[PDB]
Amino acid sequence: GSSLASQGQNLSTVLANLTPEQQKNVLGERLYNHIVAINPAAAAKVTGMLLEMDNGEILNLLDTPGLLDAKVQEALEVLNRHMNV
Repeated sequence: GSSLASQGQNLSTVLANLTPEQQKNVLGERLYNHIVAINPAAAAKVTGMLLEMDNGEILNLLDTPGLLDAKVQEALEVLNRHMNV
């Protein structure tokens, strides 16, 4: 009756469950910066879109060459001329 399970600080272990949520956020912030100074007219696309079909997959390995390469090219190739998905 008045003897339920002994739970401590469940909420504390709830924040630790936000790894892919926070990471995604940081990635973008740190992303736009890599390209902002390099390819300003793409960062917005690279950061927002980032997770694209092709250029996206690679993104999994946020690198200086690949990323900055498949980011600026793809961003400049498609540009804001986006519409569908």
